[PDB]
Amino acid sequence: GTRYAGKVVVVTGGGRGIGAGIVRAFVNSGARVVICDKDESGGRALEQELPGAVFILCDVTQEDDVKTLVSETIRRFGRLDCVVNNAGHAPPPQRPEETSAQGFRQLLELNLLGTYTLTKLALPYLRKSQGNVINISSLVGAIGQAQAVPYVATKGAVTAMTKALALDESPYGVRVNCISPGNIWTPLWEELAALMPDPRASIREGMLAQPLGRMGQPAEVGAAAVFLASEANFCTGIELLVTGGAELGYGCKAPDI
Ligand SMILES: NC(=O)c1ccc[n+]([C@@H]2O[C@H](COP(=O)([O-])OP(=O)(O)OC[C@H]3O[C@@H](n4cnc5c(N)ncnc54)[C@H](O)[C@@H]3O)[C@@H](O)[C@H]2O)c1
Repeated sequence: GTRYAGKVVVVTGGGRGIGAGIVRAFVNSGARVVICDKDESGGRALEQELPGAVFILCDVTQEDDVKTLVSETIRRFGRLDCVVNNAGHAPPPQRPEETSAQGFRQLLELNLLGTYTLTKLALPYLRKSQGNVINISSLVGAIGQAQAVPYVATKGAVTAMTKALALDESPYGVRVNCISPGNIWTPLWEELAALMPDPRASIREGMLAQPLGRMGQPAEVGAAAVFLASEANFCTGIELLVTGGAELGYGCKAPDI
């Protein structure tokens, strides 16, 4: 591919799931991709598989890891055009009274402050390249979700932070956008479903939450990311929904008393 040829892209959480879909899409578009992930399994295999992708073991919650991620990307490839902040975690369902401030703080560290830290360290280089930031948020930041108060709050923060940073970096020509996936079939989805009483039913429910009648694929999030990096040159501060229409219309969510 040539749509994003000569460009260098960092994808956090890139070893599996949505992240690996985004890595593949960018490689297919002609870019060099640095896969950042805290687990070795998936990311190392992806580096062997894809000419054009390399793996760096990095925990975005560790500032030293992130500093090294950026410095190694520049040392090895000479530029930085796009950061995709995909690293994140969705805990299992929790009733509000079962959450804790400390668990909430830890989830903020992963889902919000890791995105903040890498973006900050990358922006001097993105300014030089007129590059861009893509944050992976979630539809539930916009419309809520039951049994996930901390998770929703973190994604509401990521989406808002995208718009604020877009304002700040617009004079420097650096675009900042987010993607808000709905239900995407991934290893996180399959694991969360396995903890449920009937996993088959939970997956069936997840497919029917979308008018399209299926869950989405990592490749579809990847295509949205490549669009935002390579062809969305008048888009900044937008929230690109990749949800199969989940937010549309009335549904089962629960005569006037
Ligand atoms: N799957 C969905 O339906 C869905 C929906 C909306 C938003 N999202 C978001 O998409 C992103 C990816 O989710 P997924 O479903 O592919 O998850 P996943 O668990 O299948 O993959 C996430 C990847 O990130 C890595 N990771 C986790 N913590 C990390 C850290 N501290 N540093 C670096 N890498 C780390 C994991 O090792 C893993 O490879 C997350 O931000 C998630 O909140 C997912």
